[PDB]
Amino acid sequence: SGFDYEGLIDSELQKKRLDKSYRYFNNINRLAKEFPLAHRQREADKVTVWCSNDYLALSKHPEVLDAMHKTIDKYGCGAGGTRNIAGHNIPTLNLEAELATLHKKEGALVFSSCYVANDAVLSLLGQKMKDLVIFSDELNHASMIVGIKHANVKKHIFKHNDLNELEQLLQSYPKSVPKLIAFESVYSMAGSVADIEKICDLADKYGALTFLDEVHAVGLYGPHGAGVAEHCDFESHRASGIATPKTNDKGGAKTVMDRVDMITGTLGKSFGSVGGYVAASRKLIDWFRSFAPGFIFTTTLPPSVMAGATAAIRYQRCHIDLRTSQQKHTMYVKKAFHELGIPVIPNPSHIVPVLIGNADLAKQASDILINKHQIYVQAINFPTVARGTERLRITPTPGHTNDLSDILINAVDDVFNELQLPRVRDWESQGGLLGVGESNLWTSSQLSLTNDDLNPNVRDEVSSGIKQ
Amino acid sequence: SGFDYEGLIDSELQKKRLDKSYRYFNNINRLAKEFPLAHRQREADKVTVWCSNDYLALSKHPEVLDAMHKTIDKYGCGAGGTRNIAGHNIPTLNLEAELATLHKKEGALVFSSCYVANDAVLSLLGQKMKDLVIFSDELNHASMIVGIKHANVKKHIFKHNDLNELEQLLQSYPKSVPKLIAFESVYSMAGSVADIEKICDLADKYGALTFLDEVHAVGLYGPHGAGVAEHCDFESHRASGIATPKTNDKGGAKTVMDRVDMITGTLGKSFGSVGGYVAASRKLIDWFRSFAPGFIFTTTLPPSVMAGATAAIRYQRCHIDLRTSQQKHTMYVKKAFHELGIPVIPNPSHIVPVLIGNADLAKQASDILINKHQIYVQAINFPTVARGTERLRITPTPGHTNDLSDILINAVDDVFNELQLPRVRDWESQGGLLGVGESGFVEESNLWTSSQLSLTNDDLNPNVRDPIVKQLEVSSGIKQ
Ligand SMILES: CC(C)(COP(=O)(O)OP(=O)(O)OC[C@H]1O[C@@H](n2cnc3c(N)ncnc32)[C@H](O)[C@@H]1OP(=O)(O)O)[C@@H](O)C(=O)NCCC(=O)NCCSC(=O)CCC(=O)O
Ligand SMILES: Cc1ncc(COP(=O)(O)O)c(C=O)c1O
Ligand SMILES: Cc1ncc(COP(=O)(O)O)c(C=O)c1O
Ligand SMILES: [Mg+2]
Repeated sequence: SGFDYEGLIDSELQKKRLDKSYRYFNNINRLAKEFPLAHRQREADKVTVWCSNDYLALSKHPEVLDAMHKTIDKYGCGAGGTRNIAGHNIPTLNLEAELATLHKKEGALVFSSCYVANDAVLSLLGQKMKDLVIFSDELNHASMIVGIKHANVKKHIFKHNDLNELEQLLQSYPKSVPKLIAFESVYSMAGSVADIEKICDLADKYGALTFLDEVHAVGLYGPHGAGVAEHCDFESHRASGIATPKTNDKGGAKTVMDRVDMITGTLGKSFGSVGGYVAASRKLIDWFRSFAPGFIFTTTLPPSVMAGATAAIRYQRCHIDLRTSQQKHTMYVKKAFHELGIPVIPNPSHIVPVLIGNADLAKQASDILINKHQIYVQAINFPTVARGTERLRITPTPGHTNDLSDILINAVDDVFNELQLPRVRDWESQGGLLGVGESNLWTSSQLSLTNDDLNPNVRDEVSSGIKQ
Repeated sequence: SGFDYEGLIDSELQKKRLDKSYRYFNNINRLAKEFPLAHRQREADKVTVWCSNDYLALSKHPEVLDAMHKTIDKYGCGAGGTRNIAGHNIPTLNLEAELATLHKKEGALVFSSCYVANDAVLSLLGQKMKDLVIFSDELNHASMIVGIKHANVKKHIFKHNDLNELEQLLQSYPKSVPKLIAFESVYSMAGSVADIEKICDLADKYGALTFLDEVHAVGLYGPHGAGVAEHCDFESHRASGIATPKTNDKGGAKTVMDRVDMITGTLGKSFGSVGGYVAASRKLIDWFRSFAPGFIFTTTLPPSVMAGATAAIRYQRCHIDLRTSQQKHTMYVKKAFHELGIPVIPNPSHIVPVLIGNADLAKQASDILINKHQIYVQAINFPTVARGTERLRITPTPGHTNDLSDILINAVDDVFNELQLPRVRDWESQGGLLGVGESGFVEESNLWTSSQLSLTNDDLNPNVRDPIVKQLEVSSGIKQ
């Protein structure tokens, strides 16, 4: 009689096993007193973590931990409500104010996660403008893909960073048609970067809104870690600090960061906590707040988790040493790999993707690294990346000092030898792949700045609704 | 002249202001050292919180706070990754095991929130069964509505708890058609309860899966706070404790909790933290884990927040005093309101919805209560509730002792007088509404009976206290 629900689930699972995309999770317990070590199942088995997105190691920062401990003593664990009922509070007000200050926007709105933030904003735009056309970069994150599907409007996918194709799509609509350009600043799987300035120019010309996911950039780019949008006018922002610059880096009236309509970020990476946000105009923020179901009808994040994020954001804002440090640690690993002929996918960012080119060998490498060498690096396979371009993702932080880097370099070299993995010159002979075998965002001048080169002012209503 | 984006936003906002559904938030800072007080903008301005969903006051429980503090010292703040990469850990394994133990299911899966959990599970069911027909209760939560929309399949909305209409809809399809019945155990806006047993019977007959949101029940119903599904076989579960009962409360083979395919809950109410989950079979859990994008592609919750929830769950499991206490505090307020003719929407649960019937007057009441009387109660308006049925939501907890209750009762009475709000007799004269002033309405008896309310922690099975809860292979993936 009845539909065979068990059989459908059995064979859907078995499909994932045969194509070998069935994932086994790793028991990884990060130690706050011993960054970036972690223990496995037993506390005795420790490993060095080289694939975390705790990019600035702020998850274990004293000011973050102190903020949590002190906030727990006063507020407890849960918020005990939503923003509409019993879950609106000062830690929330401070976190939203910080995020708005960071991107120098009129307002910011916090959600459970950036996944939720992206889904909420993209959903709402498409639901309230049925005529909207969304232009989405090929390599956008799952959350943006889902948000665009949920938007339920027309969409065009442009080839990765191909702004010719973007302009061709934009041009084919009248100017009066509402449009959204949705893209990331830094793409995490090989560390490519968007030309935000040129996209804003396109948006001005064809009358589009811009939606920029800076998830892999906040903390990391710009003098204050406000992202690649800030970095685009690095000197203007560094000179003005907290304040809006009088001009951009070309003497024009508005910065790239000012011109982007909507910037989303996470609290769960550089900022060492959990949560997501969008920063935008007062009007946009009030709009999302008043209509987004994924904002309204869910428990507010714990006060302590917000306090933690807020401290992480305040601290990194005026500690450019975090960024120069991380950039230097990255360059150090990249350069060492280059000398050993360990194939790194070239990129101008903080990520170190090591090309393997085979799913099995990458998984096998991952395993030997953790079991033989106590190095935790994750293998990236289909469908995150194209089949044949599988890789190890390595993400250095300020805490990966050169001693730790040396151990990694030696370990990776050993594994390449053990499994007879291709070196750079083996890729060269096959015509190259993704840059391997055939210009950093951080310049030398920028990398030699210290905290003394920041503006003193970076040291020390829409969130609630507006009356009418 | 491109599209006027600012003007569209301006007029969409202005629409919310004129219909008076534009919400202003209140700055409410809950004090863990003085439950259930909170301060406003200034620490000096304190108020009593009467509308929190921290139903058992476990947000400030010593075992919860200790678990957080100790977990932070070891793990830090963020998990620093997703479940696939660097964000799988022991606090996660323990939390999922506890949730599976609570609902006596083979597995459980933790998400950012129950909103996400609902959206993920409903989305996936409809995406992998395009032929699915979903039968959804009228009053389902926004998260379930969104999840059903995203499921992108056929749906029928049956009138609230009308299982005649449900059966009529179910009947009109062949048995072989895949079907889902999606409903809540306790509905939060007037505290109604579903006949879960009869819905499971319907599901057996017409070949449907059941999806049960127990968000407003976990912590509160059943001997161990496993929800209304547990309460349905209260004695069977109480006798067996942690273990699966040999029989249900009618001597039959399977409990109501066993028969429900998928149960979702929150960690953000009774369990005093944040997060969501689904409990179900090993196969269903592994399925969601392997395919749900809202599970896969997001940072894992902080270890400390999971540890907190886990402690909250372990503690309440063997502390039925939390439930009897709360039930008694609720009954006390309800009975006092009944004597003063303050119109409470009758219900067999822990919620105390005070009927006002006008959006402005409910907001006005809310304001006088907090400013004049230092009582924080929230007004519920359209679209959360039907226009003309606006109300104040009051949710007592074990911490709302009778002294606090007395002050509330007096305050609400004073405000009813100040604004000349309708009393029960005034509703009687308008024919009644939702049970208030409706002669020959026969109330559903409270879920908690006298016999159940007089149980103590000594009446629970010893095996629910400090149980060794083994971790689950399905939380990590299954070898074979
Ligand atoms: C297995 C596939 C091919 C996906 O599976 P399928 O082929 O079954 O899916 P599909 O045909 O794409 O159907 C799913 C829907 O995704 C949509 N879709 C795909 N790419 C899109 C984009 N950039 N913007 C908007 N929508 C997009 C398709 O149009 C389709 O919508 P319709 O149904 O309306 O046609 C995988 O390789 C994949 O991930 N493809 C998406 C493109 C990609 O490279 N994504 C980056 C993943 S990496 C990640 O998450 C990290 C990214 C980062 O941090 O930068
Ligand atoms: C019945 C019901 N389910 C789910 C939710 C959402 O759960 P969470 O707060 O865990 O996102 C709520 C919140 O209002 C609810 O009332
Ligand atoms: C580019 C990008 N956007 C969005 C997200 C989602 O952020 P969250 O972890 O806060 O849900 C991620 C997560 O990895 C991401 O990499
Ligand atoms: Mg206020």
